[PDB]
Amino acid sequence: PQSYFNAAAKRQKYAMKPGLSALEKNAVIKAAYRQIFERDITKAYSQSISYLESQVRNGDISMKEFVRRLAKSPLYRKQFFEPFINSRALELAFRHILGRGPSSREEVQKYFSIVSSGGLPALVDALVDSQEYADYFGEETVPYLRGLEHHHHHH
Repeated sequence: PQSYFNAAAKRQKYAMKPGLSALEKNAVIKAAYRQIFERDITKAYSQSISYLESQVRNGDISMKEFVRRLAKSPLYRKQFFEPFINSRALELAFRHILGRGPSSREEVQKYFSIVSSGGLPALVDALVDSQEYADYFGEETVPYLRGLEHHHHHH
């Protein structure tokens, strides 16, 4: 708070927006990994991570694609499906992408059909590319728990 004020703002929201320094962008990227994989991946987890890092640092790719790549990666595809089933992967995906679990029966069975046929990656595309969560929430906002998803398209 650069307006002469105590540290009341402890809940910070990361967003890929014009006006971010190197340290800021580093935290934004790392926070994304910490949210989707809900743990601190490092060392063994790199290379592709480092490559995605520089891409989003430049602002070359949208923060939305960064997220959809991670969730559609074999890592998430395995860790959240190998010791689970379609219905459980459904819950896990919803909780990570939308921040809300399947609430409505229609909702459950609707996306359950997607995760059963097209699979988890298809469920990812279905949830992430949702124009509702895209258009209304903004493309800059990092998807933290109870946060916002990113805007796809511009117009």
